[PDB]
Amino acid sequence: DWGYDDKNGPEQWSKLYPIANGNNQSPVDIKTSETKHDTSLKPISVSYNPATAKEIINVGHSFHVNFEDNDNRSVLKGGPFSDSYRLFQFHFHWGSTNEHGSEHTVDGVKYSAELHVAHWNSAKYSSLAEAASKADGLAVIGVLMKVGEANPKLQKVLDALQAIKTKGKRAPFTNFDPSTLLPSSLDFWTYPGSLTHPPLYESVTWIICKESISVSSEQLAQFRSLLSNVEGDNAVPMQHNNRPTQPLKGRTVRASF
Amino acid sequence: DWGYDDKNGPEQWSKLYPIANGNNQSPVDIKTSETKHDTSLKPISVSYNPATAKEIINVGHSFHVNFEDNDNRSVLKGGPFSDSYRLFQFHFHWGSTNEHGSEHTVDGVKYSAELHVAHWNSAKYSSLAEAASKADGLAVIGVLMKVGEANPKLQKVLDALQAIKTKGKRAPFTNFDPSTLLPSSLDFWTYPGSLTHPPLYESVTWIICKESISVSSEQLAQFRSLLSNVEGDNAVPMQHNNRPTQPLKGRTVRASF
Ligand SMILES: [O][B]1([O])O[C][C]C2=[C][C]=C([N]C(=S)[N][C]C3=[C][C]=[C][C]=[C]3)[C]=C21
Ligand SMILES: [O][B]1([O])O[C][C]C2=[C][C]=C([N]C(=S)[N][C]C3=[C][C]=[C][C]=[C]3)[C]=C21
Ligand SMILES: [Zn+2]
Ligand SMILES: [Zn+2]
Repeated sequence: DWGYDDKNGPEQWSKLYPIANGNNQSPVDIKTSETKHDTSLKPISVSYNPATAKEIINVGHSFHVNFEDNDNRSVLKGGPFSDSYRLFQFHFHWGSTNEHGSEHTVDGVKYSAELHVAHWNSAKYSSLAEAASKADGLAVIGVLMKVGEANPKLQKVLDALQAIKTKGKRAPFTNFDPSTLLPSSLDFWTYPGSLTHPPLYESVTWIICKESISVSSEQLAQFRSLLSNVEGDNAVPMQHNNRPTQPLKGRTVRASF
Repeated sequence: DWGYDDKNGPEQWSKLYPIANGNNQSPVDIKTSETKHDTSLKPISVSYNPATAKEIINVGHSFHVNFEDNDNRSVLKGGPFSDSYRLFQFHFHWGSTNEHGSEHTVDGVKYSAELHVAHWNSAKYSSLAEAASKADGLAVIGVLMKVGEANPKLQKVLDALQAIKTKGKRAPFTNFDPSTLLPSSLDFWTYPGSLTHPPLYESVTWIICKESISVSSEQLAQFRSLLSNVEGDNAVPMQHNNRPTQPLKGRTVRASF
């Protein structure tokens, strides 16, 4: 139905998902000379319980690490939020080559990949399903991933991918605290935005970290060696899944710093 | 340089390696109706000592498993041979899809991949460096691989690929008997031929197995997820390394069966 090829990719998504041309679409270019430093922004607080880590899935366009979200063992607080948000998933976006692959850009600079750590508002809603399409329903941390030194913090994730090479495969994925993937400093930009693929809900408060994390060209090759086809079919490696930046349409990107 | 691209591939090899146009070039199409039964052909005897297994290396166009060749712990004889031939290497050839990856063809049928188990004449010569260019220097078993069920005999080889992802990377590879990769029956065809890539020496007596072995689509994808680039550079996956069949130029393909 949708993907990242010319026939089915980001420039055609509006045919099934009209919000694709909406006014709070993500990702965006962060122009640093136009960010408002906001004094009321408190530090970001993550407290993740590695026990909430549940499984790793191949979803054909990407792979997902999902978390038990039945209670408040793993939460994000602070920043612009009064509410606690419940960890439910992390995943990555990458590009065909190392020169692009991030979704978010900073001063028009494209990075090699992007981590998304996704949370839902359990103070206001009782489920992800209820939260997912509310303006205040999702909190997502974006981390820009800069091609360089191999990132050993990625290691448990990349070692698990051999178990889920083809679309539909899943394996348990336990005892993992995704805060171990976050940069050293949680200084951040925040703007009201969307999911970066279908269903593209304008439900996301973004926390884009100013600090990047490393990844080697060979760790990126591991992502791209993952297959979009089902077991038995001809291999179609997942070459890219990064959406181009979208118009800010008058939104303000606030800095914590 | 040489490779398998439109730039440096099999159709321009003759520029740097003029023997590419020779009269004993490999691979060839084996036409079952034209093969001659030779009553002098003995059964092929392989006995390989798993302790000769030394190392696995990414050589850019392929990966090689190399064996200690200082004695005759690991030998080929029988078939058309008066001499004993010392195991030194096995490796594979594959194609960009699963339909076309073998080098030899049988009645024009292309298989998905091909195993080469390479030996040098330790009766007439004292090293590989020496034997490599002698008409009677090399003996190579070629097994055709047919896409189908996962081949569990490939498991140790495929498990080792994660340690040699980029060109020049090598790792220990020990305690392996590659006769485990051969089909049950060692009924064969034999013809005089060449190395199937540069330096393309007409030094090879081929033993082409009548029986194929299996390989899965996902095992072939693991071959193709090896990188031809050096560490640090942008990932270039190894998509194919099979040479087109060459003119038979009046050679007789003998059958053991
Ligand atoms: O990169 B992204 O698109 O946008 C950024 C945040 C994000 C978070 C999670 C996910 N993962 C899934 S399964 N998305 C589907 C979904 C999510 C919620 C409700 C219905 C449906 C994707 C994204
Ligand atoms: O498929 B093939 O080309 O041709 C078929 C047999 C074969 C055997 C070994 C190898 N592997 C190497 S390292 N080849 C290089 C070489 C150079 C000089 C002397 C020896 C060997 C390759 C082949
Ligand atoms: Zn995402
Ligand atoms: Zn070969």
